[PDB]
Parts: sequence; structure tokens; C-alpha cells
Amino acid sequence: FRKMAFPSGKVEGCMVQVTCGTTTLNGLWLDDVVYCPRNVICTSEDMLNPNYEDLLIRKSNHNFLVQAGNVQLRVIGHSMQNCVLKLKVDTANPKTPKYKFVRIQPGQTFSVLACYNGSPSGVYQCAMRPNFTIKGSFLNGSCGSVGFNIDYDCVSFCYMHHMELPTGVHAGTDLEGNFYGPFVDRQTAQAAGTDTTITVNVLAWLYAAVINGDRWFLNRFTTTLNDFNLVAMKYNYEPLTQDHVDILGPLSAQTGIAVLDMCASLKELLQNGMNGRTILGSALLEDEFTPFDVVRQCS
Ligand SMILES: [Cl-]
Repeated sequence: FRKMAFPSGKVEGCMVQVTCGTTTLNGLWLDDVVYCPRNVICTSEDMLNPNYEDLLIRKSNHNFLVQAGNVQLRVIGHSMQNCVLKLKVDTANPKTPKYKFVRIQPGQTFSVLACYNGSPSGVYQCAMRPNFTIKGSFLNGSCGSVGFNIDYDCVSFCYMHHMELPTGVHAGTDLEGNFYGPFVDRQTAQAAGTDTTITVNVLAWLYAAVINGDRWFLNRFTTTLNDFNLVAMKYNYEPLTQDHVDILGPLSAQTGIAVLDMCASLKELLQNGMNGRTILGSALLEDEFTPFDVVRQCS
């Protein structure tokens, strides 16, 4: 049961490289605007404690070298929107897809087109952790790469990678420059806080395991939401809400296993472990498939 990324074509024609000083990173070219992390304007000394307003005032349009494939895009304007830099250029991207900017919730998933210096290298499916970090070693060289979902014909951009925290975990913003989580684009000590397991996603993955024949872990017990959540808190699982129950509706309907029934099976797995067995070929419970993801990749 494999992670699936959205097809990346519509985003590939939007990826450009942005250089300021010694720093090159990735930028997103939509219409006549290139979006990228504002930390591109910082020198290594600047990053310790940048005044971005003052730094941005020192820069001129010619300080920003933007290139799409071959043609290099003349920057005719530079503006800051929270933590994203907006480089206005004199050419609208002819490959611009229908798109929207959306802010996602912790636990939601998205595809990242990982790029090096403007060039697409690969696509990865990830999740926004409960603590608003993104797990994924590939983001180390991919500053300015973006995360997205495709909803019908529209690319919904939800993430732009900005930095690694001193622990190594990855942090970024929505496309209007607001960080996910309590993080700032400054090179200083910053803690992400306890990450937890996305409970509703584990339940969705257990349903996928049932749909694919893997059902040894089903027991006959049931549970109430309150009793389950007491167990969940113990193992650093996120609390399950009635909204999460409703979202799991379609999967219960297809399988015939009520949601609280499945919660009782998960409780038993949390208390007892798997005793050396696997589920969907995994020895650990997977929490980076959403209920929508499982629905989409089953029928
Ligand atoms: Cl059960």
C-alpha cells in the first residue's frame, strides 16, 4: 500500500531558480510573480538576527537573478508578504495552471515537487505533522520547493519550504508567507515540541489494510470515543474527535467495520504491540495516509 504523489506536471512548469548574493534557492512562477522564501536576501551573518524590512530596503531589482530553464526573468518589483518574497517580473508564465493558495491543517497530506536550483528532481508525498514540522530528509537541499494538492483541475498550493531547525526538522509557510507552527525565519534556537501520531490517519490506514485483505488485527470488542482517547493520550496519539469519526464514515461503510469497532482494534494494538506481525507489509502503524487519501487510492 504505497504512498501516492499527485502528478507533478502542472507544477514543473512553474519552478524557477532565484539567486541573491551567494544564496540560490527555488521559486514559484505564477502569472508575473515569483514567490520564494524571504531568507534568500540574508547573508549568513544576516540570518542570526535579520531585520527583513531593513534588509529588503538595501536590495534592488538587479540584486535578484531569476531563471526559468533558459530565459532569465527581469525582476521589475520586489515586495514582502509576511515571510515570502514576491518578485514581480515582466513576463507572465505561459505555463501557469489554474491554482489557488490554501492553508492546510496538521495531519493533512500533500505532494512536494523537490527541486535543486530551480530544477525539478523528484516528487514526494508528505504530511504536516501535529507539531507543524515536515519529516523528510529531501527538504535539506530544497529551500523554496512547494507542497500542493490537485483538487479537480486546480493546483492548491499549501506549503513552501523555508528552513531546517537546529534539530534538523523542516519548517515552512503557506503561500502567503505565514509559517506553519511557532517558527521564525531566523537562525536561532527553536523547538518544535512533542510530535504525536495522527490518530485518524492510522485508522484510515487500518481500513486500507482491511480493504486489501490484511485483517488479523480485527478483534470483536468495541469502545466509546472517551475510553479510546484515554488510551490514545498514553501513547502520544492525537485525540480522536467526532469530526474524525464522521470523516471516517465512507471507509466504515465500505468495509462494514464501524469506526469505534476499528478504534477498539487499534487500542489492542497499542496496548499489546503486533507480536512480530505486519500490517500492509509494515511493522509499525502508518499515520501519513489521510481518510481522503485512502478513499482516493482505493476506488
Ligand atoms: Cl474491534
